[PDB]
Amino acid sequence: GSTEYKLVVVGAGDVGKSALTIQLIQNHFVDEYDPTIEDSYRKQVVIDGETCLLDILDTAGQEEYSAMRDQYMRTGEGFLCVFAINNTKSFEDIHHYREQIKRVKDSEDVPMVLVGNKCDLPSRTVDTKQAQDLARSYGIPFIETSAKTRQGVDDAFYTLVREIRKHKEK
Ligand SMILES: C=C1CN2CCC[C@@]2(COc2nc(N3CCN(C(=O)/C=C/c4cc(CN(C)C)c(C)cn4)C[C@@H]3C)c3cc(Cl)c(-c4nc(N)cc(C)c4C(F)(F)F)c(F)c3n2)C1
Ligand SMILES: Nc1nc2c(ncn2[C@@H]2O[C@H](COP(=O)(O)OP(=O)(O)O)[C@@H](O)[C@H]2O)c(=O)[nH]1
Ligand SMILES: [Mg+2]
Repeated sequence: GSTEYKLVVVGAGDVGKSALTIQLIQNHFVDEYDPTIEDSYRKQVVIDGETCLLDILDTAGQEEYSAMRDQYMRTGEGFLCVFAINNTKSFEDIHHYREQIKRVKDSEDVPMVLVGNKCDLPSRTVDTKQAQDLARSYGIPFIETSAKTRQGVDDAFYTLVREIRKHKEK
């Protein structure tokens, strides 16, 4: 059978969670996606020879800390922590997402990838070194992406799958 990987895309509003997801799923860049639509999308993919079923949760809606919401988010096996490279606030929010994920997974060792999205844009306010340094602080990979050009998109999600595989071998 296919191994299913439950991947969760998190990050501040407008960083490109939906656009990254749709690029992975539909191979198309979406200029506009309703920011209140949270949905899960599936795609069968081959990663390192293995046929995988990716289940991608594109998070949306008001932040909510309830048992129900935590229970749901806790089903994620790996998390893309997305900021936009032209939005310093979205970068400064990353530790909040990291902290919430560690909380609901009750683990310091959750499969995670730091994603700096919108690298196609000229107006970057978060330089690569600071983002690499934050990923190093967390012990996780850092991948620069563009949902618009597809730069890094496969790498971001596939790296997350490889992280989950490695974690499950403990
Ligand atoms: C430091 C902080 C704490 N918050 C207070 C200040 C802000 C902050 C948010 O903080 C914050 N915002 C979350 N929003 C709201 C904002 N977004 C959006 O795309 C909304 C975009 C948007 C865009 C537009 C259009 N524009 C152009 C304007 C409009 C009109 C409206 N909306 C992302 C996500 C759904 C959020 C979502 C989730 Cl699921 C979780 C979460 N909850 C759990 N229970 C457990 C876990 C393990 C998580 C985690 F996995 F995700 F981690 C959080 F933790 C979250 N925290 C960041
Ligand atoms: N130029 C560029 N724009 C992007 C990229 N990713 C997302 N966007 C745009 O940023 C806006 C918000 O993207 P969206 O996926 O809705 O962000 P979300 O709130 O995190 O789901 C939309 O206009 C997208 O077209 C990217 O890699 N490059
Ligand atoms: Mg969205």
